[PDB]
Amino acid sequence: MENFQKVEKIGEGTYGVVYKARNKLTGEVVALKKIVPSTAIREISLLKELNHPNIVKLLDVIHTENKLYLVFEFLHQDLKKFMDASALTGIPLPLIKSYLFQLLQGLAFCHSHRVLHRDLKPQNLLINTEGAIKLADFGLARAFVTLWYRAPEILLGCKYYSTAVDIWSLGCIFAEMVTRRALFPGDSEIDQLFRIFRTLGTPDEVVWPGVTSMPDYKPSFPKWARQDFSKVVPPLDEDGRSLLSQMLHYDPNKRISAKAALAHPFFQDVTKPVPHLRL
Ligand SMILES: O=C(Cc1ccc(N2CCCCC2)cc1)Nc1n[nH]c2ccc(N3CCCS3(=O)=O)cc12
Repeated sequence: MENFQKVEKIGEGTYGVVYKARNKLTGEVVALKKIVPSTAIREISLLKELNHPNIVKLLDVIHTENKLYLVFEFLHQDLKKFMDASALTGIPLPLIKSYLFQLLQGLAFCHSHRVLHRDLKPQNLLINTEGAIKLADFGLARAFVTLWYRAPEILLGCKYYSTAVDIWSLGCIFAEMVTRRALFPGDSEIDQLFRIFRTLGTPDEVVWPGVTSMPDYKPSFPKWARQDFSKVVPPLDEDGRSLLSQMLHYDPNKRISAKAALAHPFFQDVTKPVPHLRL
């Protein structure tokens, strides 16, 4: 741990502070997350094995007196900062498609290994000058503030939710890159749920079998009609809107999986363009 030279504070992470640091020994530049229950220890040691080009590599795990340090590979920018930077112009479709395709490959890999992210958002999707995008903070939820990307089943109190929650979050992120505005900017759990309801329609037994039996479901929920989908992400083409609606299906079991999503016609002409970053 004294092998590290804090270069600067990247930002307030979800589990602690994250610093950009230099390994005094190897000289390598990394991201330091200053986060303990032995259960967490075995859980994150398992994440060390979860290696994929679209998953931010966890280089090491350092435990020392209640202090838990996670060393990750460092990327210079996150998707949230990139979106704001191209908010006036907009991220070209080719790049949006490339990014969505890569994240899906990443999710497909994690999910095949029964690992869920559970809290996907623009701030934990990291990019580099090479046109690569990666998932950061994967598996950390299982081990141990925004509700905008939270799947409805979680909001309705489902305690044993599946890999579909990541597909839903990614669907919200996909829509956000296209429109340049968060899809469902909830500022409370009920406001988050109702914003979803107002756009996709209040779910019922017809479209989501068993929904009315969910823990926090209330028969008193207002009944909103589903809105035309062409008003949600204009001017995305039909392939895109088709893929998005399948990523946002209410019923977690009907929601398209990452693997299947990779076969959707929308990615028929997928390429790997590079973004222009001002580091
Ligand atoms: O963030 C970044 C980009 C970045 C780089 C510099 C600043 N700076 C530096 C100081 C000057 C202002 C801009 C702010 C953000 N890179 C990461 N590489 N590896 C990571 C591992 C975890 C995290 N996380 C941080 C919190 C959530 S997380 O996914 O665990 C980030 C990176």
